[PDB]
Amino acid sequence: PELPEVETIRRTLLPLIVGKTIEDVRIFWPNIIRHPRDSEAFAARMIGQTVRGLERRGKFLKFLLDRDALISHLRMEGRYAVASALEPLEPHTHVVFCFTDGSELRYRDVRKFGTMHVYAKEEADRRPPLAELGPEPLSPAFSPAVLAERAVKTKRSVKALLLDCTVVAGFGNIYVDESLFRAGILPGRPAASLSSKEIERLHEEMVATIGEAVMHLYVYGRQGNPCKRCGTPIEKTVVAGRGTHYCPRCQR
DNA sequence: GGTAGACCAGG
DNA sequence: CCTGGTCTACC
Ligand SMILES: [Zn+2]
Repeated sequence: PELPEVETIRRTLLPLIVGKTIEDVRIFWPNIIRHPRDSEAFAARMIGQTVRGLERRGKFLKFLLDRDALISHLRMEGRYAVASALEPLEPHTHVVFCFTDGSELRYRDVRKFGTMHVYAKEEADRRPPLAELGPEPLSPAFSPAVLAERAVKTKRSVKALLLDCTVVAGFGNIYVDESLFRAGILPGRPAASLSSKEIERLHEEMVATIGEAVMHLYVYGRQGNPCKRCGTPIEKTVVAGRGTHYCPRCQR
């Protein structure tokens, strides 16, 4: 899921688990657990803790318990559901948190690509994978000024910059391409080649792209199709070693 | 320190 | 062999 879908998950999942006390944690694919390294330590420390909150940082979900925070990344196919302990698990269920009321928070992931880290709450923000994560795109912490400062420093293309998670949280290939199209900027442009005007415009489009979604594509996956704003065929190349979609007319 | 890109597994 | 987000590991 993209950031906005993750936010939707955070919102709808919270009431379904808040106030629930963990009685057991069952792990069927240990590699998902990245911290503590030993999945057994992971399971044992969570038992007895009550879910108190659920926050989002970038595309990470941060489950708040009594003492610990669980940092969860769904990656490609990860999904959470709350269901009865009495019913059969759905296919590809790799982690289950069992609550004392007989319900369960289940993590499914056909790809097995998702990750989980647990730390004492007060440590979560200064350890991987949250450490160094850039500002929320919809926060005043993410500003044209912040953006401009990073652009000037680097020899990187603008796309490479926006894909950098220390720059801003939750911007993947899709939103980068879309934001760059909406800002009229070619992805292969050097980040340092962007004018202050282009920086402002880009920041604005980024925020709008994320903001609107947290509530139709122009270029992503539309190569060979007419651009929706000028009709020029959308093209696809490789920038920052990535599948990059752009309009050769709208973007400069 | 700044950077590209290596890798979680399976469709 | 391919996707990708991002933490790692290259110099
Ligand atoms: Zn166009």
